[PDB]
Amino acid sequence: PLESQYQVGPLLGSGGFGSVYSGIRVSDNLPVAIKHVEKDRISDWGELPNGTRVPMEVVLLKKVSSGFSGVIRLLDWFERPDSFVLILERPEPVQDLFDFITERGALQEELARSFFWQVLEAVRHCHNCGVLHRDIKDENILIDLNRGELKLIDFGSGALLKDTVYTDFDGTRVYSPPEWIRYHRYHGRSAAVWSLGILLYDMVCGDIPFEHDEEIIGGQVFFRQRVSSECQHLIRWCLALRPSDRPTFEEIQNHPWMQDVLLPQETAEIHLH
Repeated sequence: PLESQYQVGPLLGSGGFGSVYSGIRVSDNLPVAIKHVEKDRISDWGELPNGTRVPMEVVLLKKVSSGFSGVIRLLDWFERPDSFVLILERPEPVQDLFDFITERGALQEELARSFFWQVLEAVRHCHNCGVLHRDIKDENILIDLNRGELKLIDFGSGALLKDTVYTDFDGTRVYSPPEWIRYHRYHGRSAAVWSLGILLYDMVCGDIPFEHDEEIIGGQVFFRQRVSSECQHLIRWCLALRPSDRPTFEEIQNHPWMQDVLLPQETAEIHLH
């Protein structure tokens, strides 16, 4: 059955992704999130090896849900006549990073460093599994407030990773790179890195660096908050206008600002508990 297995609780929210509810698995009381997507709202379709037309997000979530990681895992999914329903892990207690930054303002560099490292690890894991997320942003990251662990959500704008050009983008504009705004073309990794620079800026300044198309393609970064020279240098590198001037994940993680990261548990103790 569909909803004998899961006890549905309140609506967590809704939007372009569909509608997400809090829930419990009856057989063991595991916290779950239950996401409902209308078939008419799905542009990206895939198929499972067994031959079933599933949304691309299910295909992508299956590729990244083996083993432990900083991605929210797909536990199960159901097809209904007009919709699909995804059963996903749910940290408890949990707050999304957008909501967290709105509440606390700019994050201390120590906390931004831990958070940003964990996002890098999660994106690297996705990339190793053949998956490009394509909508990396604060609203798509959940913080397990007790464990200090960050978790990626929402692969509904994602794609299989390839080495050829993407001419489609359906993620968040203000996190979209200047080469997409100008040419409607990007490559996966270098665009991921740009969105990562938007995130890091967001973390340490408390808001995104660019509002309009024109500021994105001018790509000049003004700091409104006191930020360290090393942190400003990493941001500016991630947000280089030419894709080929951007760092690899390795170069980011080997950056001087990224040295001596707190563990998730220490992060929760110092900063979240």
